[PDB]
Amino acid sequence: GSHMDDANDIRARLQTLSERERQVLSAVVAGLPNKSIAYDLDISPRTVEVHRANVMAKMKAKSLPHLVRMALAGGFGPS
Repeated sequence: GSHMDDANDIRARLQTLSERERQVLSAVVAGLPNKSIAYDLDISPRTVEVHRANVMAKMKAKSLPHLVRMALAGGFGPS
């Protein structure tokens, strides 16, 4: 239980995390700029910088790829 874990476990986790997670993640899932993201989730880029780094840090992620990967790995993949 150090990094990543199962597929659906991630999803259910993607939410248990917090708005900051479901927020930046759903923006990160695509790969848009820190600005469009922060604003895409009614917030500032300085926030996503905090949230994001937190999100991947608390969600058990590792990097941008890992996050989204864990995002799509479950159900956080924008078709």
